[PDB]
Amino acid sequence: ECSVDIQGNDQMQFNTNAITVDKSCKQFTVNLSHPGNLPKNVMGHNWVLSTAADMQGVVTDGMASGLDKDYLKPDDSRVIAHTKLIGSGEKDSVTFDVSKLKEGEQYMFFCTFPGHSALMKGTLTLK
Ligand SMILES: [Ca+2]
Ligand SMILES: [Co+2]
Repeated sequence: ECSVDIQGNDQMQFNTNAITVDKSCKQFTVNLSHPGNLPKNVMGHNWVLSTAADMQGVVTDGMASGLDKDYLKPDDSRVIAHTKLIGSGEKDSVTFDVSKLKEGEQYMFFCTFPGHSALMKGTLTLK
């Protein structure tokens, strides 16, 4: 009911590569967890949503901000929603308003930990 459970592992994989948000949802939650034994400074994962157009600027601004800032640009207005950066055994959650989304506009989800975005991305669609 308006949520999705997603795992990021030690092989730089999310266990899903497309998310559908029911247009009847007013709020959507992602619950992210890290299986596998690698710590945050080495295999850090987050979930960040932007438009497809904005993803490259977010990833590259995020790398420039460092582990200090969970590899995101503070108050990045291109970020529709994001979790915390997590390592092995931690979990994190974000809810967001579906009013921030529109049908047929392209959203991506991705990890901004350095170089992770090449494998760790997928589509987010308002059905
Ligand atoms: Ca949270
Ligand atoms: Co990652």
